[PDB]
Amino acid sequence: PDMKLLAGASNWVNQSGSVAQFVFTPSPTQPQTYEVSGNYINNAQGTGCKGTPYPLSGAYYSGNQIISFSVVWSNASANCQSATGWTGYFDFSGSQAVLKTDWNLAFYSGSTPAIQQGQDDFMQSV
Amino acid sequence: MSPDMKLLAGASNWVNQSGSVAQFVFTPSPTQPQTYEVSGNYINNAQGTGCKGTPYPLSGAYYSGNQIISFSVVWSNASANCQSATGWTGYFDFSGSQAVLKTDWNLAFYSGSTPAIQQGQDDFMQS
Ligand SMILES: O=C(O)CCCC[C@@H]1SC[C@@H]2NC(=O)N[C@@H]21
Ligand SMILES: O=C(O)CCCC[C@@H]1SC[C@@H]2NC(=O)N[C@@H]21
Repeated sequence: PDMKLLAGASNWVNQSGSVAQFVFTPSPTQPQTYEVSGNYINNAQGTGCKGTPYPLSGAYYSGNQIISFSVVWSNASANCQSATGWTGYFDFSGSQAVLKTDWNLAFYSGSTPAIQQGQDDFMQSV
Repeated sequence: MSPDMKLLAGASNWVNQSGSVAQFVFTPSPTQPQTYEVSGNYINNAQGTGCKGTPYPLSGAYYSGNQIISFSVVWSNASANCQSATGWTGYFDFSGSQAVLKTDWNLAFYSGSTPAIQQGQDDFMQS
């Protein structure tokens, strides 16, 4: 039901300590739909490309507060030659807003490609 | 022209095992090296799903160093609205005889008041 989300640059911390900041811009073509921009700071132990902002991009559907966004792990600080996409939904029914996602992370190990699966639960950082 | 270059050269059509079609457009990222913003349209043909047979915008990001991509569709247009969204992530495999885009996907949706996220996999080949 959520215009504070749509109007701001809100912040979301996951169970690994990473932080997602989202910005929404109305789609020129799709109703109730928004272009997602912002940045992602990865703090997940055992991963690369930690501690610096990476741009994120995706799409958000305001009808039932569902989102899908992606980061390519390439910036001025570090390049992990990989990308992640998250897809899930927001739940504002509790005293703390939560984002529940599943993610895939495509990467290479030498010449071998792979896609790792996982789940990120974020809570809003008011 | 190498297969990773044909991809960027203009618009390409990629077709998955369900008969769905992804049309990718690339333009250079404003801030990230070796990265492209992904735009285009997705026409769905998957059995047992909604929103079939019309174009939906797609958006995402592409890493050109090893041809890895992640893109999403919100299933809202002038024809149908499925109140859902899908994100695909994967890689372009140019090693075999024909190119395959290999992906995992997640589809977020509601069944009444219960939210869920469905997993699957799509392999896309050139048209
Ligand atoms: O190691 C890499 O290839 C780049 C960084 C990966 C970070 C992953 S993305 C999914 C999961 N959620 C996080 O916040 N961090 C990890
Ligand atoms: O039924 C819906 O909620 C909207 C259409 C979903 C189509 C899914 S997205 C993943 C998979 N790949 C396809 O090409 N079609 C299905």
